Amino acid sequence: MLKRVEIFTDGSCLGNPGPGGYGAILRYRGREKTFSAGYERTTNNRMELMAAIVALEALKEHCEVILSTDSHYVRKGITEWIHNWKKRGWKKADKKPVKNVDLWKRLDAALGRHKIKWEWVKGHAGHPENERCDELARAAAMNPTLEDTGY
Repeated sequence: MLKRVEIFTDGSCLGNPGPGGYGAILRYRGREKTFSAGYERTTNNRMELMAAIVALEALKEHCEVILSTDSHYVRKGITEWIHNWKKRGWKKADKKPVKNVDLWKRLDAALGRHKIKWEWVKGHAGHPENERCDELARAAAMNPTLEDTGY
């Protein structure tokens, strides 16, 4: 049996664009590791991606990951858009790079390192870990310390 890990994420900004943060919880054998950081200026969607990136990258080895997140953007990106972005060389109609290509590629790179099983959440209600990520993200966004160089 391969290591089984649970990851919960959430990201948000105060206004959009605006100060933002991400919150993620990694659970393995009952133990829960928390991750959070705030940026001076970014977007809601970039933070949603960042939360998943940071948590996944913390895995030092290949695992079976159960990712739980509430994000229409990430869901649409992973389940539909991404297949077309790759087919089109990550370039949009104006012949410029797809938005957030930097984070999308970083996330794809992280995803490919494990066996992922996405669980799309519709409202944090009934999902305590995700609510915790939401508060973790908001707390970081209110006390930023990083710059989103990619933004």
